[PDB]
Amino acid sequence: SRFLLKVLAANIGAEFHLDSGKTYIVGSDPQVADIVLSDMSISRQHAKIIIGNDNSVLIEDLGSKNGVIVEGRKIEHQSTLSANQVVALGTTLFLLVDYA
Repeated sequence: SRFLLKVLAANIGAEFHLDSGKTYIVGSDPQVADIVLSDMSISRQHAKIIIGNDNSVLIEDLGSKNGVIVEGRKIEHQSTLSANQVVALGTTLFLLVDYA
């Protein structure tokens, strides 16, 4: 199955295929991040998204200033991220879609 990260709102519209078995860093600094979002409230490197080889996703906070919020809850280090779940980084919103 095929995951994509879509930015909802900031850098609205952006969509990126996140490969199975790969890790992607989301942040504001293009020298350290793979998905670069220009919003001041996003850490240089903020969150890491790990796509396991078996249709599972993990998200991780990289010592971000403002934290990583999934569906209203601030994750305490690293958690499961499911298709269709809103993630908030600073004032930026995104989610994963899955084409199964």
